[PDB]
Amino acid sequence: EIGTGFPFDPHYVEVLGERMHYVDVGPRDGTPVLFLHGNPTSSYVWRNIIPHVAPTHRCIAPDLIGMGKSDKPDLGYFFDDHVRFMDAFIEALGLEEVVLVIHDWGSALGFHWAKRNPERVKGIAFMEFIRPIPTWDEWPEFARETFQAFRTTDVGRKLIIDQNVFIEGTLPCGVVRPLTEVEMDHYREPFLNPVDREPLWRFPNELPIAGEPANIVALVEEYMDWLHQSPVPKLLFWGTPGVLIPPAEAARLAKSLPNCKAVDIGPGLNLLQEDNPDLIGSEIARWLSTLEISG
Ligand SMILES: [Cl-]
Repeated sequence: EIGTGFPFDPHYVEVLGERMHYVDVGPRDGTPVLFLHGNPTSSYVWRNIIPHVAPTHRCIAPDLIGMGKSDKPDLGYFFDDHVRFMDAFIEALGLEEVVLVIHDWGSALGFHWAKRNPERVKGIAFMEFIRPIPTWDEWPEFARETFQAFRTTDVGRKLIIDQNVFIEGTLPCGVVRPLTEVEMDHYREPFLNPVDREPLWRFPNELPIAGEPANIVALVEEYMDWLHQSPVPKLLFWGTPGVLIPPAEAARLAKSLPNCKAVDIGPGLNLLQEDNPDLIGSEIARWLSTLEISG
């Protein structure tokens, strides 16, 4: 059975005049493990993975600005904004070296931070991550029409802001197993107020698809280029059929990325953590152990 509870004391830190919430558990010494969620989730997505890692490592899991229990300033919530606030978050906790565990838009943040801070990243575990999507044919068929509608301002905002489709529709459709009502309520909580749903709409409009938006495409291409030339230890989780990362792409990346271990979690779409948390957690913990082995 998969846990529905969120048994983590809230921690808060001031970041650029706002307050961000984060999970902070595990020993106080050693290399911390920073967990970064994406759209439309929160640190909640890591709730059943962290317990595998916390016995040996500090686990830090922030809620992105505008999401989870973090503050909700009147921003456009561009990727730029998230980058700014996450940089400031990392510096506010005085983190030096880290291991990254990243997912979805959290992966874009993680890879972009790593590229710019290569000496401070001691390993990256990732799953269903942001890469350039050259054309719409390389976006999953079943979600193609939806995300094309998301990527408009009248109808997309109607769907995502007014009707909360990303939470009620897209979110559970990103999990093979059914989310329980308790789980749904945790994911719903930060967005009960419609006006707070801005990040949920901007994020799919920031996705690097078919060359647009060009700035994001460029940035993502840059950190993928960096990732392909980096010797940093890498752990890739993938599922079938996946969403951002289909099996063929995972198979390619497992070989093209230096020093990369790949793990098949079985059936999965986007929120792999919700379909097979125990395997992901366990493999991350053991893989973390292997990072201390010289060979
Ligand atoms: Cl998105």
